[PDB]
Amino acid sequence: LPAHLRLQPIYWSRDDVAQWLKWAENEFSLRPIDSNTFEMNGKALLLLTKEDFRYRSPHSGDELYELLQHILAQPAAGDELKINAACRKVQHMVVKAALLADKFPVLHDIGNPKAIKCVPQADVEWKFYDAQPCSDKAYKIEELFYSYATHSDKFTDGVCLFWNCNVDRYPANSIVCRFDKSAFVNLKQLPFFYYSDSPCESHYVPLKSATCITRCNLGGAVCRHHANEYRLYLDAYNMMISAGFSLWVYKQFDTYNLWNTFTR
Ligand SMILES: Nc1ncnc2c1ncn2[C@@H]1O[C@H](CSCC[C@H](N)C(=O)O)[C@@H](O)[C@H]1O
Ligand SMILES: [Zn+2]
Repeated sequence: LPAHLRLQPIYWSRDDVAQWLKWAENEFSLRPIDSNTFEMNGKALLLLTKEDFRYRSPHSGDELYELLQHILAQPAAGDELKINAACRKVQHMVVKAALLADKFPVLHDIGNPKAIKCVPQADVEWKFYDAQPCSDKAYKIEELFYSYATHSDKFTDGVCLFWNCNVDRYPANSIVCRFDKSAFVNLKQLPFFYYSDSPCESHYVPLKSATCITRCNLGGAVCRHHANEYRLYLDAYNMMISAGFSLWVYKQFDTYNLWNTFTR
């Protein structure tokens, strides 16, 4: 029932595992066990044997192991509303970062039928294209079905955005999100990062992470504000990846360009 427990268990934190024990206690009327009977994250939980479960909880371990196997076999539903919002959070993060890092003068938003910019504050010429534009936004959307075989020498200025616009093959100058390899040969996988240029504020478990690209992490002392925002962003990102989306980017994408935005 708890939101994190709808992620695949490989994404569960140590705290998530504890909430899982409490949920299972109530759902199955099990003997209450101490909250750190399984003091590990989900990745670790998945490495335990059924015998390890029984030793760890003589009264409920076998049940807990079998519950985990059922969760692994029939993954949780997942809420479309929350997953949508998570995907939009990531879209804004990634496209904002790309525009700041590489200063593209034009963005070709291919498969956007509503003519909405995911980074409306960016200094860039935003152009929209779609095979079936919404009739109430078609006046500013180019009606176009993208195929690499037909369009690979077009849209060569700036960057192209294909946010869940599944085409035969993406051009080299692209930012892509795709739901579940030859389509991606011109691109590389985009690893997780968090970038923020919002002001630091100090008033948490300290956040240690090389992927928190903030002014306060230049010296490894992330402020409370960016610690909180990083963890919220990571939760959204996990929701997206656990649901089956994958991110791809032009091969020159470099997070050091983001560190450099801090003058440093
Ligand atoms: N080959 C193609 N060329 C242009 N648009 C395409 C396309 N294949 C699918 N589409 C369009 O891509 C959209 C996918 S759904 C909307 C995706 C949008 N980028 C978003 O993030 O909300 C639809 O509007 C559909 O008409
Ligand atoms: Zn900060």
